[PDB]
Amino acid sequence: RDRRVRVAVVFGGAISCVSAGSILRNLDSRRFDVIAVGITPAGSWVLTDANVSLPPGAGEVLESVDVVFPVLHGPYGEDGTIQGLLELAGVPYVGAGVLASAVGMDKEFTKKLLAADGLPVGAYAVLRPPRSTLHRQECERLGLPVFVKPARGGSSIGVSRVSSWDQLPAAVARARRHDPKVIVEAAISGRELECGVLEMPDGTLEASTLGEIRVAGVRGREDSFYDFATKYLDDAAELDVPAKVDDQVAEAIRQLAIRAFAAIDCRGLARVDFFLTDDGPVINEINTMPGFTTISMYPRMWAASGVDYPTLLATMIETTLAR
Amino acid sequence: RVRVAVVFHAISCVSAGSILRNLDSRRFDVIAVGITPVLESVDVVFPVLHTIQGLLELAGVPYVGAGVLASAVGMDKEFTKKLLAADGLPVGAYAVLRPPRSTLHRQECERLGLPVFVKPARGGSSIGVSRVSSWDQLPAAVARARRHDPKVIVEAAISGRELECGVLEMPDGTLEASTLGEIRVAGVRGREDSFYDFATKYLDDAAELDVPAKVDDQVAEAIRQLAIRAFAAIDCRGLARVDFFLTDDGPVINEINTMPGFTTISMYPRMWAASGVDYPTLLATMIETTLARGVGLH
Repeated sequence: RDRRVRVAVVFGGAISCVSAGSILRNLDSRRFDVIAVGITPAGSWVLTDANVSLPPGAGEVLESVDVVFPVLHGPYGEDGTIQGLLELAGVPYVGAGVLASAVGMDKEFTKKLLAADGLPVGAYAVLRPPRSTLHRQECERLGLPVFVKPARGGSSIGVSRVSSWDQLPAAVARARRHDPKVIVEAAISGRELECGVLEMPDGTLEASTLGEIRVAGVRGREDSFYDFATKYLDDAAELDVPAKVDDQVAEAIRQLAIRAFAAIDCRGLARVDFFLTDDGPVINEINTMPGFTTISMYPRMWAASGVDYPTLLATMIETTLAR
Repeated sequence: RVRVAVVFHAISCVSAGSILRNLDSRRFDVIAVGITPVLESVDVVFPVLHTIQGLLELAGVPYVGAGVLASAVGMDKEFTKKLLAADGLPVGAYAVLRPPRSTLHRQECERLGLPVFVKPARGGSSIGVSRVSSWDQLPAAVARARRHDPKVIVEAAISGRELECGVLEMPDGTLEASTLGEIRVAGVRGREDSFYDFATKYLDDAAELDVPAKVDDQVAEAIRQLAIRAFAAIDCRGLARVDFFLTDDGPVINEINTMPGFTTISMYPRMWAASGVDYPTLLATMIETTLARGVGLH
């Protein structure tokens, strides 16, 4: 119709193509006028069968649409790069935004903001150069083992399981190869539960039914060493959606997810990664770039909550246009 | 000679002016820029305006100042109070309203008390701000603020003597706090309040300044220490002006400004001059420090 919202699904020339495919097939063509844009390795915007200084082809594409639906993923994982371009071009797009993503990308800032709002996070310390060592009081507070990680990074690169304090220095140097700022986290374990948060056009935040992942077979309990996304790629992962959990606890966790979203001033969407510990729920991650394949955890959780993919996608578009 | 570029609402033009005349020419090659009068050809940039940061970050060029996240935090009243309270620093009570919510919960009212100041969470503290002395006035105040920012902060009024402190990042990474500077508008001794932001009050003709502030030594020392911690609490770089109110219950932090005025008569340069650091030395130091750090993750 001559009234349909015009949408560009923009993705990188694998998961990104499959995600783009999933989005393309589930956008209601009665409602949206949709085109498909692949970004070449070199960074040119090339149109593909949908079934200031901007990149080659990007100018012409952007003027022809009202909203961009970007696939924030690349060969190395989550990739929010394009968000900055779109912010600069003044084009509305589905995404958490530059600022929330920068926050979400930094474990220190994320944990700081979460805790500031009274949300449960695992105990940890932060080491900046030259600091490669911890105070005795910090050691007692953290216990062992600790997981040493670059504050900013992905896919669990530069991450070490430290099992005696003597191992810390080497672990810090390893993490420091990737980020000068290094986080020493108390190990967290229990059941790993996900919750997807969705922002409605009026700002109302809705939380999905919980999804559970298990990748530790014999051990019976998950821990926070690997990130959820990495675990999700394990051939041995088992997912329960919905997760089999007390209704009261599920409700409490969903409320926490909502609060986590607000805590970092997120926009649009996020996946919140919880561990159900002996001492209760702990937030291990809030991820601002959830997956968009039809078998990704975010869409599955929402489907289990009664919200089909076409409705989910339409809502995200409606929310970003309202904003 | 280190090549330097100064980029620059209306106070940005003036600031940029002082900087040009004061950068030791024998030490630096300088290029002023709103536009001439790309590249590169420059080894450091001195931003005096405005995202501008993220752009320079994306350019891999070293620049003076807090930059991306820290800049965002200092501009966001909610983020500021969050992160400050995180490190155990004293801030005023507040509540935040995000759409679709406009009405405070009873527990928020309980904690806030009256009067409160309603403000857009972002931007200056001049536009869309209201003083609310009774709850029935709150809805209209929120509607006013929300015209300027969807996120609205409701703040307990803070009152007392207003004191500023400039933090400076040295090349070796140590942080130094300037002597205190006091400001007074309004008729009284205390009776300064957190309604308007420092910057606005600093432009008022009525404004009286004491630099150094006449304050007890133990109190001044503690405030300067709180200022260092505030700077670190938001992961700031290079410099900041921290705005305090000395209340009946002790100092309270109201603002961390990551882009203070840079005229020779601005508060930040004034505080440092009163601390034994003249304007030329201050600027050279800032350039020194930013060369020594980046670019890259920090």
